[PDB]
Amino acid sequence: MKLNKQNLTQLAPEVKLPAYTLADTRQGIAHIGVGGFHRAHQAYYTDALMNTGEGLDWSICGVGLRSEDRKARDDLAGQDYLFTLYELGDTDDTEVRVIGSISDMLLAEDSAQALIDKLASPEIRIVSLTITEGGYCIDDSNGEFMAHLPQIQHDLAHPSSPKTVFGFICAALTQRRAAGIPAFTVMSCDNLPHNGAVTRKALLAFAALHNAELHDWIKAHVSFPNAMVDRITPMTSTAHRLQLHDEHGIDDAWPVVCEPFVQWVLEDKFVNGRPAWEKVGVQFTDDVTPYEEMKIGLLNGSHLALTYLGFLKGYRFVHETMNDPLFVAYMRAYMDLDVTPNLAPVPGIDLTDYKQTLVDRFSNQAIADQLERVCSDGSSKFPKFTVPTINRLIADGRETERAALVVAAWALYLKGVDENGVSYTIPDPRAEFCQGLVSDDALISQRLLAVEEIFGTAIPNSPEFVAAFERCYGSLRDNGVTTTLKHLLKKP
Ligand SMILES: NC(=O)c1ccc[n+]([C@@H]2O[C@H](COP(=O)([O-])OP(=O)(O)OC[C@H]3O[C@@H](n4cnc5c(N)ncnc54)[C@H](O)[C@@H]3O)[C@@H](O)[C@H]2O)c1
Ligand SMILES: OC[C@@H](O)[C@@H](O)[C@H](O)[C@H](O)CO
Repeated sequence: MKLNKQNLTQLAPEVKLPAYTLADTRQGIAHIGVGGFHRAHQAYYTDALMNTGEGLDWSICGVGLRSEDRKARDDLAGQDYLFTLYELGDTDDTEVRVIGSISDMLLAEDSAQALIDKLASPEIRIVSLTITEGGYCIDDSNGEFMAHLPQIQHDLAHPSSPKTVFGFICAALTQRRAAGIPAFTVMSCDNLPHNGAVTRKALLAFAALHNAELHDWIKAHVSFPNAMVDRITPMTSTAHRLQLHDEHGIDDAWPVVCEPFVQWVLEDKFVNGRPAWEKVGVQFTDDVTPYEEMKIGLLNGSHLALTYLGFLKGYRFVHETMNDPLFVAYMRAYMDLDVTPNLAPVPGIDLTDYKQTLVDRFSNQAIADQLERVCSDGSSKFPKFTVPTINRLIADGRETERAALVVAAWALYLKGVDENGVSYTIPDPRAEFCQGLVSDDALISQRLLAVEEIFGTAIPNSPEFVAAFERCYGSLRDNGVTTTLKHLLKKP
């Protein structure tokens, strides 16, 4: 049965449906970057709220800034913007549900002015973001905005025909301001420590490139709440689409698969209101930092620790790494010895229990999360997920070898051949550049570790870290992943 408004009431009985009248909803959120995570997290909670009969004026208008986004728009439009959220997990606590909280989706390429007009509409009160970990154009080492990027210079030169996220937000804010319409909140839903502060730094820096007056008005009228967001969401696959049809009878052109667990912790800093998400499990706090350091350092950090070694070993799913005891032991040693000592207490959460739940969640066999997905964009992920932990170990004079192995694994992985002799390409926005850094084994540590916007300055200047990196890399190249882990694990 094709999913659409006509067949909504004709689906299998186990399929959960929106409880609200789809036609009564109105838009309040414009979301930039309509991918799997947005649909399985923000759209999911917004749909849940609407099912309680509240927040019907907070429907989401998706926004696609890239040509690849046309396919999402077409697929959703062909189903009256409905899509299936398909939970997969090793227990029965999984549900299949049709989500109705996204009511439209605009593509910048169809008309920049139509998109600016949507973003400047008074009913749109929050502009949310999933533009990836490296989408903010802020150098972690020195905190500066990359003003010299081509697309950034283009937007400064043609402010009414922007291409970038900051260009569209600025154009919309100036148009609202000219019409006497209040600003919206900009709500980052990407995985970065202090993601709201980063969003603010970037937008303000870009605004200052226009003038101080605009930079100052945005600083005083727009809020940028920080948040921790969590829900494992694999890439779309034909197998999952066929499984949804086989098991629940729905023909969905683009369902979103995700794990049952979901979490959202947010600072309540909204200038123009927000849905009452707290009624459906979203947690507001006065300080999200402990939550963000906990989740990014342990979950996202462990994902990088497993993914490159896993890919080299020939594994292709996260659960496969979890079926290898050496990988589980390595992950636990990384979490227990390297990350945990750096964490401040997190209200309402026991870290020992939490670490165990990460092992359980990564061990989900039914979800089939692709190592290609977790591996992707390491150039942007390392400074967010792993380097902060390494810097602390270096400053403390603590053992860096487990953390260095993650970087050594990435370096060998960049050569593009796994242990089964299979050649693969690198899904990274800076693939060519990174691959060139590892072309000469004799110069790898000197060249790879010297990229400041990825590794910072403590790493290349630490003889202890450099030594750990070099021996890990040599060991992986010569003895392979398994033996390297065996040796590392028999280490106090
Ligand atoms: N996938 C997960 O399990 C998960 C979990 C937590 C947080 N996230 C966060 O959300 C992001 C998206 O993951 P996903 O699963 O939706 O991925 P996806 O590949 O399904 O979609 C990524 C979306 O971001 C857009 N995008 C990419 N670069 C952009 C840029 N520079 N400017 C504007 N839009 C851009 C894409 O066009 C697309 O809309 C992550 O990068 C991360 O920060 C993902
Ligand atoms: O909530 C878990 C997500 O942050 C995680 O699946 C990331 O998308 C992953 O670590 C990216 O490599």
